[PDB]
Amino acid sequence: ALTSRTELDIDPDKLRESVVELLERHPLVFEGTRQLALQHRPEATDPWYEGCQRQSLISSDSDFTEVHGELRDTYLGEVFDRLPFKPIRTRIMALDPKYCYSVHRDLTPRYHLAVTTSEHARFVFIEHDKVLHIPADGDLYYVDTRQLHSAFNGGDDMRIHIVFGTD
Amino acid sequence: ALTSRTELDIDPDKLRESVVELLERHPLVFEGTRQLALQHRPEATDPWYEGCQRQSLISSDSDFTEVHGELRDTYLGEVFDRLPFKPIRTRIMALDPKYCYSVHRDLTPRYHLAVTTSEHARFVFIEHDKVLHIPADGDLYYVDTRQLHSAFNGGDDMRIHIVFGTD
Amino acid sequence: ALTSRTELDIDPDKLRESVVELLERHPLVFEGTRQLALQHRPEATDPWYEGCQRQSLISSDSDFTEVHGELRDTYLGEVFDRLPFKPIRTRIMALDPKYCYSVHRDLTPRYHLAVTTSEHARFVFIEHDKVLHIPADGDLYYVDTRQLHSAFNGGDDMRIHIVFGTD
Amino acid sequence: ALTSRTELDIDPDKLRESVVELLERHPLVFEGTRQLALQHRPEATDPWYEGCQRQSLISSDSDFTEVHGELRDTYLGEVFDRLPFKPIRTRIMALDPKYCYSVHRDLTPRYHLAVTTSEHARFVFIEHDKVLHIPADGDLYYVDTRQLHSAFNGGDDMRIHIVFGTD
Ligand SMILES: N[C@H](C(=O)O)[C@@H](O)CNCC(=O)O
Ligand SMILES: N[C@H](C(=O)O)[C@@H](O)CNCC(=O)O
Ligand SMILES: [Fe+3]
Ligand SMILES: [Fe+3]
Ligand SMILES: [Fe+3]
Ligand SMILES: [Fe+3]
Ligand SMILES: [Fe+3]
Ligand SMILES: [Fe+3]
Ligand SMILES: [Fe+3]
Repeated sequence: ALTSRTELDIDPDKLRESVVELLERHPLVFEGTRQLALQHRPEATDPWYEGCQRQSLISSDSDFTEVHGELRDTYLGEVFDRLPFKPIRTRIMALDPKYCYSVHRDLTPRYHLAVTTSEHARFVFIEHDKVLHIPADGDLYYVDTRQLHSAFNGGDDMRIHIVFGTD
Repeated sequence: ALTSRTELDIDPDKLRESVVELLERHPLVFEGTRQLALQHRPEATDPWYEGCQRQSLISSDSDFTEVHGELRDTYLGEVFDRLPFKPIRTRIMALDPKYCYSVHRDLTPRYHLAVTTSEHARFVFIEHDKVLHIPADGDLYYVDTRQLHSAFNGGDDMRIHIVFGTD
Repeated sequence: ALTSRTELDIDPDKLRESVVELLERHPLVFEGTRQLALQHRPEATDPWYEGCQRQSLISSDSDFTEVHGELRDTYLGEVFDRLPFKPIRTRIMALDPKYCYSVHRDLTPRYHLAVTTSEHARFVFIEHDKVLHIPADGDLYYVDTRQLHSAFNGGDDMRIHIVFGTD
Repeated sequence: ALTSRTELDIDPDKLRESVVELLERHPLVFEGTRQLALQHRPEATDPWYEGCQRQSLISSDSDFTEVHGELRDTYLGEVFDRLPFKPIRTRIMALDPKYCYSVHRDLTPRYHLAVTTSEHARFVFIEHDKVLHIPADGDLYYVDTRQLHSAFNGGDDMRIHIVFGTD
């Protein structure tokens, strides 16, 4: 299936406030898809950004295993507590307003927790001819981005997701 | 009808060439969706751009009936001649690379002729759950943009369309 | 070693309040060592007490795997989140005032988190000739109760521990 | 000295027998630590129990100098005779099964003669980190209960000692 839902019963309003407060202390980097690493490699010197990556030469997600300690008593830490799997290279992934991806396939699927979104933010699966929206409802959505797809955000606000790798 | 094609026997490469020449002496305006009016109101004093103004300034597309004189002797001239309907408020509409717009409805459907495009440029119809690609094949694609839709260009070049209105 | 410490940085005061409030809704059973099960077997009909056990005929801990759902947004749930292992048959184990055990050996060691205690509550290792006190400091203490031992509580208040099995 | 033994050639079984007979006509009082005074103050009107009163009522153990008359012709009589010191405030002190008392200090050290006991009955010295067992072997065990200590009986029977004070 392109998408599947895992109920976490996270409170989206408390989740949002927690993410917003974290970003004031650790701001997103890049443009287009702005990022913040939530997991770092052991003894990381740059724990908040090393995991962030855009370039075409993809790296391996295996070493990005440690959830930042300062998440431990935030509501955002509670999201990690309820996951049904061991996440890797978890990142905040925020699509800029009026921004979209090339039509392409990723090497690995990922789980998405939408923190902030709108009706203007969608995944477009080209061969499946399916348009998909991830609601900020506190639940976890597996999205098979190995399928030929793009994503776009036609809104004026950033579309903020938390994106988890697995294994 | 949601979309339809009218074979119309236009040479994509001549078109692209005439479009590119026209724009060197009449540049697109705006960011995101860049525009140029190909028709004006009778007696307009800004005929190349009045028709590009935002909707809140334009009562009716029907007022822009006059194809610029200096198109008479160009390949665009015969484009206008081949049309099976009468055109109004025709514009060049270019989507910037990595750009998309909100999910919305237009007042009237539109006829699209793609000048330059790529596999990363699509229309999305939200309630119909259809993804559409308009190829630069010299034919005329009707798009019922009254339906809830967005368009996006995930490529690195602008996606240049000529967009015709009608009754 | 008889004992070893794992820092959880749990706040003992918040831990205590949380345990006290839970016990008003789900009271301890038995006398001497009063108990409450914090993990139940899948689809348990008696989730709060089935795991509690005293009789000489010990049972296996393997099926008691599910932390009660209503712990999920208590501070007590945070204790389970920070554990460095998968606990089984976790119980609140409260020694009554003026109460002590026979001198004996258990089949398996356990981890102890002291919630409420005093200087009057000790483990006595008979062959090691060691007297040991588990402080209510928010950390986790492995105690090798396979060693010949007793425990006693000479205070006037209950000595409340959370006791985790492992694997 | 923390503990010492004085061989004293007393028959454990006769002792147990004389103790058990004495108690059928002079029962222990209290719960937890059950007691009977073997010595009284000269002219006491409650000679079997005045010496069992709590500390806040007893100025000095030295006042209870008189071994009850009716012990003269019993095996307990010769017990008193074998003593290498002069006894005062001698009592039978029995720990209830599964009972212990607080960790504390007594005013004066004491001489213990175990009548009935088990491997589940011990003294614990907290700062010295020693566990002591007093066997019912007919010998006299000095215990410096001025040291921070508790005692406990993890068995199913009472632990009966005879406890002698001295100067
Ligand atoms: N990791 C990127 C993303 O999910 O945002 C990648 O898969 C796609 N980048 C597409 C582009 O360069 O338009
Ligand atoms: N599970 C019991 C406990 O840890 O409390 C057991 O190991 C000992 N029971 C001793 C007794 O019956 O005194
Ligand atoms: Fe991608
Ligand atoms: Fe479809
Ligand atoms: Fe539109
Ligand atoms: Fe948590
Ligand atoms: Fe035990
Ligand atoms: Fe020792
Ligand atoms: Fe004492």
